[PDB]
Amino acid sequence: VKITRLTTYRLPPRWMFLKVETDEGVTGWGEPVIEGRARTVEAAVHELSDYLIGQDPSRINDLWQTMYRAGFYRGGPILMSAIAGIDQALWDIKGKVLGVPVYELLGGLVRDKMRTYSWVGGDRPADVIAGMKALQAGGFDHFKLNGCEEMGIIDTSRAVDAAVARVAEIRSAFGNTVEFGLDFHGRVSAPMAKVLIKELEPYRPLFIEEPVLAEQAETYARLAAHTHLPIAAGERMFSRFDFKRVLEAGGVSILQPDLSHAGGITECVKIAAMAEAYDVALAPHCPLGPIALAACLHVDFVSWNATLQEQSMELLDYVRNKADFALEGGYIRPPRLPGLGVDIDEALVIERSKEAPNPVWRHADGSVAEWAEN
Amino acid sequence: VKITRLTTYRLPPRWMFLKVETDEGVTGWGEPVIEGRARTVEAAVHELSDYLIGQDPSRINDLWQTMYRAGFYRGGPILMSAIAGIDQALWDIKGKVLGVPVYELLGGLVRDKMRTYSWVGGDRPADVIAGMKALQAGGFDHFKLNGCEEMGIIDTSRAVDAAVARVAEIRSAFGNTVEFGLDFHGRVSAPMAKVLIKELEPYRPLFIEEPVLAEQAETYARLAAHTHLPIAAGERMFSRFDFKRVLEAGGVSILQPDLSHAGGITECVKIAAMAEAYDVALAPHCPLGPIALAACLHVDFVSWNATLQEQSMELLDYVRNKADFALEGGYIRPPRLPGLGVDIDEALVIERSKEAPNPVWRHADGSVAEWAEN
Amino acid sequence: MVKITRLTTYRLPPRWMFLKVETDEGVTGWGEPVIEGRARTVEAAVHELSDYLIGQDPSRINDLWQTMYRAGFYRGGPILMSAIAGIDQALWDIKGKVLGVPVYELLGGLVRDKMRTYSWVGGDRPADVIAGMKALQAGGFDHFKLNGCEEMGIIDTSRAVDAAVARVAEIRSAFGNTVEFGLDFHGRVSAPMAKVLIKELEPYRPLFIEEPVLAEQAETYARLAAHTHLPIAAGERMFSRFDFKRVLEAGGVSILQPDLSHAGGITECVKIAAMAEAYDVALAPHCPLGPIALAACLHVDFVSWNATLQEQSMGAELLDYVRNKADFALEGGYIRPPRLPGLGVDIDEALVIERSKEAPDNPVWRHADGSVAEWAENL
Amino acid sequence: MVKITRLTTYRLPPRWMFLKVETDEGVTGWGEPVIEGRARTVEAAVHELSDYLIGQDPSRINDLWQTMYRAGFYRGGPILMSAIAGIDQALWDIKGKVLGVPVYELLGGLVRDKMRTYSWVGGDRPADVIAGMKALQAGGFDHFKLNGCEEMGIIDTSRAVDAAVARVAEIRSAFGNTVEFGLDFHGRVSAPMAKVLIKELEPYRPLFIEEPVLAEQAETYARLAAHTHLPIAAGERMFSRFDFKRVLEAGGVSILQPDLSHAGGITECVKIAAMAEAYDVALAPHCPLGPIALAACLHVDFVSWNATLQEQSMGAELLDYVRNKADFALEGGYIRPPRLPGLGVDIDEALVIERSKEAPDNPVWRHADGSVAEWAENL
Ligand SMILES: [Cl-]
Ligand SMILES: [Cl-]
Ligand SMILES: [Cl-]
Ligand SMILES: [Cl-]
Ligand SMILES: [Mg+2]
Ligand SMILES: [Mg+2]
Ligand SMILES: [Mg+2]
Ligand SMILES: [Mg+2]
Repeated sequence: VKITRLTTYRLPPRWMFLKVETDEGVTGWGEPVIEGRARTVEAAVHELSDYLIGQDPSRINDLWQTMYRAGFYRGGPILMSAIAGIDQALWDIKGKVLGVPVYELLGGLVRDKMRTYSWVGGDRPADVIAGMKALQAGGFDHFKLNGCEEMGIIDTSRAVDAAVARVAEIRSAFGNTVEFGLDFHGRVSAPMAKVLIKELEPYRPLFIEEPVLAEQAETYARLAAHTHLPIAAGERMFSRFDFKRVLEAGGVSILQPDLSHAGGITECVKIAAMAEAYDVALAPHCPLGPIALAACLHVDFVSWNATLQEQSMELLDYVRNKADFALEGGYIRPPRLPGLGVDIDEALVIERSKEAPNPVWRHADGSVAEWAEN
Repeated sequence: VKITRLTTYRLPPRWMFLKVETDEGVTGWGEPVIEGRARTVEAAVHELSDYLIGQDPSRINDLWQTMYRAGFYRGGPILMSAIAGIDQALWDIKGKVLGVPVYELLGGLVRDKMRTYSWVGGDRPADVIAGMKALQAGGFDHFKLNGCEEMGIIDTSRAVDAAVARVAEIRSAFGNTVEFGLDFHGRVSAPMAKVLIKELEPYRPLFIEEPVLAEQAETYARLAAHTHLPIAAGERMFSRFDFKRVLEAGGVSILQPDLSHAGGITECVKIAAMAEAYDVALAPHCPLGPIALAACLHVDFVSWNATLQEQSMELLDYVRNKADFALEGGYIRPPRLPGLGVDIDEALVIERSKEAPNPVWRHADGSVAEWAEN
Repeated sequence: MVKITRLTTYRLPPRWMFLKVETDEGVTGWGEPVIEGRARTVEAAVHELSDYLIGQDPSRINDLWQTMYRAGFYRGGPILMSAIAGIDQALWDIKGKVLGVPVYELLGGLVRDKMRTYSWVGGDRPADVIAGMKALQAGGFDHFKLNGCEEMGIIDTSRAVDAAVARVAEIRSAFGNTVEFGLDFHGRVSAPMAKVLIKELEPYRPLFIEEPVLAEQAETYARLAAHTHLPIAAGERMFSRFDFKRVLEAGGVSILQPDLSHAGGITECVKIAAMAEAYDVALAPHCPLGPIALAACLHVDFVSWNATLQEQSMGAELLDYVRNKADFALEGGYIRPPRLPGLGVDIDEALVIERSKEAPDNPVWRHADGSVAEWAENL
Repeated sequence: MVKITRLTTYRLPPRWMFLKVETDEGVTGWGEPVIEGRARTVEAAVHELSDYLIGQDPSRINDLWQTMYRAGFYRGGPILMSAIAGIDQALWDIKGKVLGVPVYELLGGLVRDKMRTYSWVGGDRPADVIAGMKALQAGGFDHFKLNGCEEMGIIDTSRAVDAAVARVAEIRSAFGNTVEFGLDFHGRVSAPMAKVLIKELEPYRPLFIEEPVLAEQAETYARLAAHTHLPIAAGERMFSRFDFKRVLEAGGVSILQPDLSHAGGITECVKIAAMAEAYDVALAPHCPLGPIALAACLHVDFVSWNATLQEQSMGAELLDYVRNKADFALEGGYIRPPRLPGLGVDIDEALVIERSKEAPDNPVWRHADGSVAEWAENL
């Protein structure tokens, strides 16, 4: 069995799918993070395919290590994202060849179902409430909201108060019936960080995600020593050494490794087991497509320390087996089909790739602002 | 091109200007810190001019290093202040020779405008409010006030309460509409430090500047671990090693390097870039004259991590290009003219130097009190 | 305002990539990213970063650097920082030509008059290395860099330690203390064999041991250095200032070697050099093989007081795309400051284009057991 | 109350500055700031600090010391602490004369009967150094200080390491373990060459290695000391007690050498010596060349139990402005306690004035590459 071809497909949202074909006619699918540097990531995939074409896809460990360390410097945001997509597809192949879901190869189930939380948006606080009340009747009680009331940076007491007032209004609609985490995207100024966290404390969010962009992991420990609220982080980390430093410093209660960024299944299973050695909950980050979500589920269903799973609900378009990702009580069931358990509509992928379409945010003073999402 | 002459000029407030002349007729201006030891600083300048006369002013790096390390022990408060003034003038020369503002030589703009805050005084709390309300209609919303209600030391609960009552009355006049930082000048006793900071917390100042005079940088970290309020410091630091120790200990959210004290542009650009490596905002300290303010602006407009700029508004007297330092919305624009962007009235400098004029504060017990400002 | 119009890349024969940034006032800057091994990815990175550049004023290098670094994506890494490094070199080249001066003049002027260089010497046998060293020595050189291992492969046996030492011993016998050499091991020593190799190399007094192991933790270098009197050199695998700070905070590295074509260019490397000054370390920039990036290195050396040595690769081959070859001539192992405005390279653009037409494109080395060896410069 | 009337400074020929503090009861004290290299700045500092002194009671030395140190300006630094040191010496001189006793009597009395001295020996060649050492040895000396390097310049090569060692080796052969010598390197060793030089000096057993490198971080000394059995001496570049505490907290310095003319005078140096006692360190004050400041050193030695050695520079030249020369005579390398009230110096004021009329006024040394070398005592 040998790898024959790699193809990438840019798709209408901020998605890229890749397809690994083999001489046995077994096809794997992976999904890299691209938001922002789509053409670079695409080039990385095709450069790394030199190490794959005519190799046995079953040696995932060998292929992972070759891509990561054998031909270049160790990967950062671009290469680790490319390696992640390829890794996902090799696992898809392996599970298809052996006729079982990926979690079965990785020791089998450690749980029967997995708790999920959803991201909820809205321009007004009333809009956010409405969306949460909709998903609540659907069966959810765990949510993730943007902490930022408006677009920009939290600079002033006035900006802190407005952000807290929004959170207050949202909390008063539910009390302790629902849980929500707040993601600030690192868009809080260093002087405001501690006062904001303190002002949110009465309204008790489940976590605070990325209050600031840390240069040293000591600042998360310094922030956490001030608050009862759990600090969540991990989406901007790729190396195992990024995670180890964050975990050894402490101050991060909830770790959020992205499957599509941190080197894939091969690597995220290791990050999960490293997280166990510290007193830290695991909540794998994935708001991407269906291939990457499925990849996350396989890590969730083998790692005992995984507690919550992020999903963005769209990703039902390119998948034929939509019912496998149905949610009851805010819980997802294990993938059912061999490999990653996603039946990809290859034809609908091919046709929509034929059409191919992020701005710079700046402060008032004109200075460039650190990257966030929409 | 060669340096021909250095002249110092003592001026009516607590200011000294220096003037570096060249054989091409290109003149640079610098401004050292002197408050207090004016004759010593003046002597330092003229002793260091032995390393300058007949040298190419373009080798600022060489001249800086020669002054700092080649003929004596490494500088403290006096020599670093002298070096700072000379450094500013060599940068003024260089920018004049190449016909561009200083920030252009240092990589160009990282921002379009710079946020400023002003110092506001007043004997009564009502006077302080009035001055703030005046500048607010002018366009300001960021201020810096003395924390000390009266002249002396914060020793007692009665002294803490009076200082907090003053701050309370000021805050109630504005709410969260304006921001203000409190400068205590290190005039709080070590037992009172923590209770005062805690009592000010409801009224949420933007920062607390120099609550105590630290002997070890561990005490700022110990103070900051107790409070949500940001600790600002840096005006009493000269060496890069003073700043590094403060930054590595943590507990200082806002760094305040003085351009006219910490070795000038050559050195403060380095302090700025070092501050980036820690999670610390930069607010360069300058309440002096127009040459030093201009020098600060050039550091602000090249360093991404600079957030607020102190200005004392007088310094419009000796400058012919007053409109270049106009403030809209509490924002300053980049310097426009070559060099530092200050057109110095040399004649008005020369004539007012012909007339040349700080007391010891003591506690009740007779003991000498650590230096502060008026 | 002056506006950037176009970025163009040129893959060239000794696996180099040249970058050309054009402006609408006819002023052109040149940059050089290092591409070894991932040429197409870096090329794609350069063109994607150009989106933040076309139509913008090239004089705002700080703004543009920050925009490329943090605005549209996650920070840093070996691909993006190499791309940013090349753009940075060209932007500063523009700034110097506009203001009619070399880059070092903008960065505060000269801190020295000339810069000590050293070169890498090769050869399979010690006799060859000696001869090459003597050939350069007659031309005034007395500082050198060598590979620590005779051929490709990991040092994981006493036999391999002994053979590496014997080679170095024989090289040392021909010169005594009359020359200095550093030894680069490219991280190809097993962590069990590291301390014994280092110890066995002590009587032969190399100036440094560069990259003995690939350190996962920063404390690794500090533990090696506490065992030996020999200086440890590192830096080429570090891409952000914050990677450099960590290693400097741990101690154990005596000589820091930032790459100008990898660690974000002049803008970031002047800050790295400044950061290193607050530690007891010597600075010796890991300079890439090409001339544009060599020029970038020199500008950093001529403004950083703590810069002591400068690696370069001269033959007869580096000076082919450069018309002003005499500006980079060496006397007594020293290079003069760049003379022409900007980076100080007059680039033969017509040769660059000519040879970009004829340039084609990953050597993966494996241990005897079949597992991949971590990548080395030997490729 | 008794009032200070006047301060007067006197620049004198071997680049010394004497300070004279007068009172309205006719009691005069003498002090000595070290000025090397910034004479006019320190002179101006002394006269500006006099503003806090004129009209004040000289007996309140603690109040006055604190006033000069913290009241009117930012603290400390090499200029102000040297000026404060000179004023402190004179104030205590006043106090001792008023109470009719030596300074050590005020500071708790004698802790020893005599103080072990050592002297610096010079000479370009080892043969000269040996001869000078033998000349002092015949006079009962057995402890010495030498410069570690043959001439001015940085040790940055194996060749320079080897030559420095060979010199020390040859000096050691003439004596064996019969004499002790320390080696001062004045911070003129590159941080890569530091550990190898120190290691190569171990068989020749110097009593200490003084200032091998200029430590940016305090951890530098601790890292050097963990490699060697040789004691590291430091202290001359430290001006505040808090600089001393940091270095002592880091460890790695076995012998602390505070300068009495630089670190705030007697008032601060007795506290520095007290602070050092709580660490496993020997105290050996870096005494300046002049006699007034030498007297100040002795008073600290004769009250501090942890003071072990005392550096002095005797010919034939130190004793010129001192009338009571026999009070500072040496027997077997030992000095007796000062005998006269105050600091114990009878100052020939009329010679001081005479020679102050005829005294004129910065040697900047550069590396081969043209950059400035960090300042050394050799100037
Ligand atoms: Cl990467
Ligand atoms: Cl000073
Ligand atoms: Cl990257
Ligand atoms: Cl000083
Ligand atoms: Mg997030
Ligand atoms: Mg202040
Ligand atoms: Mg190398
Ligand atoms: Mg000495």
